[PDB]
Amino acid sequence: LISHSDMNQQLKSAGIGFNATELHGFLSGLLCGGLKDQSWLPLLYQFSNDNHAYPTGLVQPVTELYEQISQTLSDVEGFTFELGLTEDENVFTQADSLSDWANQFLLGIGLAQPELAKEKGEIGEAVDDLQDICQLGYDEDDNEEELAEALEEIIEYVRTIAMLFYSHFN
Amino acid sequence: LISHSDMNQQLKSAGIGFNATELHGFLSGLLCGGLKDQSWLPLLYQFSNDNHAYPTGLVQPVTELYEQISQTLSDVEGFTFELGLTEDENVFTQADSLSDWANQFLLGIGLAQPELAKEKGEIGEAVDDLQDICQLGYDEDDNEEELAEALEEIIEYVRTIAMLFYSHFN
Repeated sequence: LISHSDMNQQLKSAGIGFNATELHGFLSGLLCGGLKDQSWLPLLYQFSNDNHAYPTGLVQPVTELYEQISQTLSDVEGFTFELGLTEDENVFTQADSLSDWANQFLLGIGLAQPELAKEKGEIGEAVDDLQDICQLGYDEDDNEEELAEALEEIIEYVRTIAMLFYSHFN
Repeated sequence: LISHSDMNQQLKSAGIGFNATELHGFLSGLLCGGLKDQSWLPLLYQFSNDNHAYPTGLVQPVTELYEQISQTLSDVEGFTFELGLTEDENVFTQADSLSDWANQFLLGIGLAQPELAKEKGEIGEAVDDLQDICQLGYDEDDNEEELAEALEEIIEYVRTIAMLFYSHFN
């Protein structure tokens, strides 16, 4: 699998509407909502490229990423799924990235589960929590672990939500 | 059920080693680790009162709390379990309280599951995350939602962990 920076650059040079973090969230969202056929391709094209298919050479690593996401979620022995956020050290930039990831995960899972709004219990609470997370606002020049420590826990929670969803919907 | 402030005061006047938040965590920890008999009483007495039983009048509300915790975790329709933290508005004080809660939850669940250290996958990750949460350090005079927003998500994650544990161990 190509690196995050590598994917970011191939997507940008092809003029795709998603950066690598957004691609990771959208595809994880479709898989956690239980999508199992090849309809992820036309959905990806509709929502990230104005209905145009990706060029050859980009299609392959993107598809390898899809499969890697799918396999880790089918549980390569409990909890191997990773979010695929920015590698930027600025904690405020990691915050932004998690939010960025969350918007596309919510879009994907909602396309896969058109009646998600009806879910209650823990599934409904997680849906509400991800929606709050994509607008999680911070600031100041902190650059500290204060926000870092907190963020890492929120990240573990989002990984857990991704596992709970995949199980409920697969 | 008596209020949090009420329980805090009855525990303090009886010289008990736990405040109300700590009591809530310890009992939730024993129940999430699957304890099902009346051994929670001598364990509570050993770890919160130097092996002395609680006085009459305190024993009753404490036992009502135990039952309330047990019933909400058996899932009074998905996700009704609450942590029972401090009602103090200072976000830094809520942070401290969550940590306070987490130490006793970890003590309880570990007494109920003496081999918890061997768990891997998501259960092992949650155990590691709660252990990081009880030492979650913050500071400054922020008093903001910055930390508030983040804390609420961490709180939802701990509620979720409590549900995942109860299910794995009940």
